[PDB]
Amino acid sequence: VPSWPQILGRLTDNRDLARGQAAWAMDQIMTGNARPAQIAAFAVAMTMKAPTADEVGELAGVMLSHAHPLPADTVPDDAVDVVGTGGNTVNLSTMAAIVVAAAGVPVVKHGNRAASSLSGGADTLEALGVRIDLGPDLVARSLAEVGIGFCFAARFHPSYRHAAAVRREIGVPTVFNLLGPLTNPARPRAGLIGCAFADLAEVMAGVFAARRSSVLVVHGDDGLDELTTTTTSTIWRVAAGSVDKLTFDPAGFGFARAQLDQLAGGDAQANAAAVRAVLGGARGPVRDAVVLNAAGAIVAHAGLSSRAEWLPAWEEGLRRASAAIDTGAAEQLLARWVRFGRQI
Amino acid sequence: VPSWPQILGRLTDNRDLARGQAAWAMDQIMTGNARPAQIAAFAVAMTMKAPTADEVGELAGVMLSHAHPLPADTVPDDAVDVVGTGGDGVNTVNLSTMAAIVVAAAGVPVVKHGNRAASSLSGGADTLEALGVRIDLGPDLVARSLAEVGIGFCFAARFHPSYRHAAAVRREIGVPTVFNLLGPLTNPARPRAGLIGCAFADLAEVMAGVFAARRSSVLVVHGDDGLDELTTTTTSTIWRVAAGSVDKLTFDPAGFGFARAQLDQLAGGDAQANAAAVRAVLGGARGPVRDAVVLNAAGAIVAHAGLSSRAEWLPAWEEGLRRASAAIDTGAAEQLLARWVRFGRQI
Ligand SMILES: O=P(O)(O)OC[C@H]1O[C@H](OP(=O)(O)OP(=O)(O)O)[C@H](O)[C@@H]1O
Ligand SMILES: O=P(O)(O)OC[C@H]1O[C@H](OP(=O)(O)OP(=O)(O)O)[C@H](O)[C@@H]1O
Ligand SMILES: [Mg+2]
Ligand SMILES: [Mg+2]
Repeated sequence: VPSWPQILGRLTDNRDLARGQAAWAMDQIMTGNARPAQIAAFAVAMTMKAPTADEVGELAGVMLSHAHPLPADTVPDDAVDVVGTGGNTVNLSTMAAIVVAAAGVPVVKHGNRAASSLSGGADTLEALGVRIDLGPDLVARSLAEVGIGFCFAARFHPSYRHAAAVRREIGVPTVFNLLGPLTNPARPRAGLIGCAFADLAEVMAGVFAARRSSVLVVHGDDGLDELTTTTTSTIWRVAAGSVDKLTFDPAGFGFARAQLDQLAGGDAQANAAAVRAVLGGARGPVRDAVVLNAAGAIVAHAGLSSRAEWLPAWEEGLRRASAAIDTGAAEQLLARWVRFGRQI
Repeated sequence: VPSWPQILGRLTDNRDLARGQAAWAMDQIMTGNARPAQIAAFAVAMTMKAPTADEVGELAGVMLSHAHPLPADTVPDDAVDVVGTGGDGVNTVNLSTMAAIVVAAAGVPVVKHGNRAASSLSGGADTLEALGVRIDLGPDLVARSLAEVGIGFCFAARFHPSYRHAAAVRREIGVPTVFNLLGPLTNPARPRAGLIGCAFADLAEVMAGVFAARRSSVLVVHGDDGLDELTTTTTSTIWRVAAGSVDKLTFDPAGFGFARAQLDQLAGGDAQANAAAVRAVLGGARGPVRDAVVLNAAGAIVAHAGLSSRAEWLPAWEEGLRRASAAIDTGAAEQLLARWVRFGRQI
């Protein structure tokens, strides 16, 4: 017997929800039955009552149960995501994704256009000439032909639009900011997942563990929702349904310390210029961070196998990410991705 | 540069607002400039952070600054309110309403404030209508009622038309929020004294702080059974507000010879049932309902007495109980309700 008064009442009492309550709430939102006030109340209360992995998993599962799927047998078993919660990072994630795909690891990303001038995943890709708004059959064909696909959230999650509007109206991060990485409709089993919210990274890791994903959930100790080069990073390594928390230092692999002012994401047009520069062989702090993050995604991919060893997996990941840039394979993959969109 | 992201961000970080921020928010809400999502976010966030008296006082201040006032010099300086937050989840008779009539009949001017029920079968305003009292009079006529009858009723929707945006969000989300505190703090006649019920034990102290800041003489009451009234089934917690300060007491009616009642004996019904119960009490029916009415009327009289620095607690209660009982026993309360009904029918 579920209801808003009951569910919101329980959250304002600072109590974890009973099993299925988060799911009921998200289903109401997804079926268009929740008024904007109810959506907003739920998002704030869930946020101020620290969400648990069970609750966030319930929200993401309901969202996925409403999403358009990709066609049967079109997503490889070892596809990876590279994505962060933001709250930015999109330049790094996007470049790293292209590098990973160029290395031979299939990548399927998922995202929105940004509400600000600060680019979303989608905005930077469009600036580079990639057609981001394609239907399931064409994303599958992209993945097969180019090695990478992008699922536009507005297209694959049409029932989420009311929630999206509420989030923009309240304008501050909530539990819904966690769901991007957890609601990729291609359902990749691996990924490098950035989380800006240090206290919630462990929660996201828990959700991925329940799904038997091989993921590195990463939080830069300088706040970045990516593996940073300015200092150490905290990694929640997810494999075989378990989570190990680690401190990671890229200097151990010979990466120079950089400054934060050098790495943050900006608008889509500037992100686009930075992509072209890095993929064209420009050296410096941005390249290093892209390489490190690409390697991280390759390591997560390697973890799909029970016989993967941490330090050797990192060394291979770094070699592969560097080579994908240095040979021009990453630059050529982007060009082939642009051409894909222009040829139907 | 105040904004919703700023204010909501601060509340969701579990931080108290800066001075002026709650006021800014409430003012956006009252002028129709707040989206429903923003209203609901604000109400919920503030509730979970734990509102301060400064914050709640700002909200109520903004409401009062937008309300229709009564004409100048028409509200006596010692007028009292008898009103509560509601939301106690018990279907009780309209104890504040019955106590208000008794208090007015004892000679203390009363200006009540209210709406038609949120989640009981019958609110104070619904029960008054069923008795034949006109609830929806304007400022001039409320002031005239106060002068001619000794009591007036300010219909919350009539006096706070701009609250409609907040009210609708409250109804949509259902859960109690800080907004549930505002009714008793926003009587448009601005009485300086009152017996104020609070269903939410954790927020009563906050309400008491708001009244202390305005230099009101108020008893903020929470029955330890959960009632937003002085109860007869058990003890009540009272936050006594006098001289700009608050002190917390526990009140036991056994100390004044009241027998313990059971909660189901104070149960009410629809507006006709509760109207019938008002008629029975004013007519001299003895029993648990009368006891609770007499106790609550006495509490409002004690609050009124506290407008003087000289008032002492136990003498005040004894006087209040004598006055409340006499007002019923002499027929003064029954006659005042009749005179109130007649006043309204004569336009
Ligand atoms: O606010 P939203 O539209 O929901 O998007 C949140 C994040 O998702 C995208 O990141 P990306 O996928 O590039 O990962 P990254 O942030 O780790 O670069 C976008 O650039 C934001 O950083
Ligand atoms: O939920 P709302 O519509 O905001 O109203 C809250 C309370 O206001 C009235 O109480 P009051 O103490 O004035 O009257 P009663 O005790 O006589 O019922 C009403 O009867 C509710 O109890
Ligand atoms: Mg009451
Ligand atoms: Mg009550």
